[PDB]
Amino acid sequence: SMEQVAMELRLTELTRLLRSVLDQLQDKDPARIFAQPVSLKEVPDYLDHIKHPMDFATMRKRLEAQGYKNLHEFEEDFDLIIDNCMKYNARDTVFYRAAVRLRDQGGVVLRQARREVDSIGLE
Repeated sequence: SMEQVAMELRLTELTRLLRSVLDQLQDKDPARIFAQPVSLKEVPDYLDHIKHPMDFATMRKRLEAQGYKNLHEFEEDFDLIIDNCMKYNARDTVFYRAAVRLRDQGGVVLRQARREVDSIGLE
């Protein structure tokens, strides 16, 4: 149907916007601490602690499959990256501190992304 195609175009548009958001957010992790999934070879007990691991590479895979239907779903995954880190790692670690900085700097980006999604009507 034509309606299905229109919905698919909107999703493709959302995916383009979220790709730009993702690139901007990952720039706020210059150390690449959140770039890849936590290695279960190097941290074998990780899943005893963290029930829903997340990282930028995993988000990018979902994004390119157009697996984020709205901004909220995307934000949920970004918040997992930060919240998982701030539970597993203590306050006096480079990991926790990187998550705090990513959260703070990323909030700015996400604030305007919400306005753009609403404005242009992408969800």
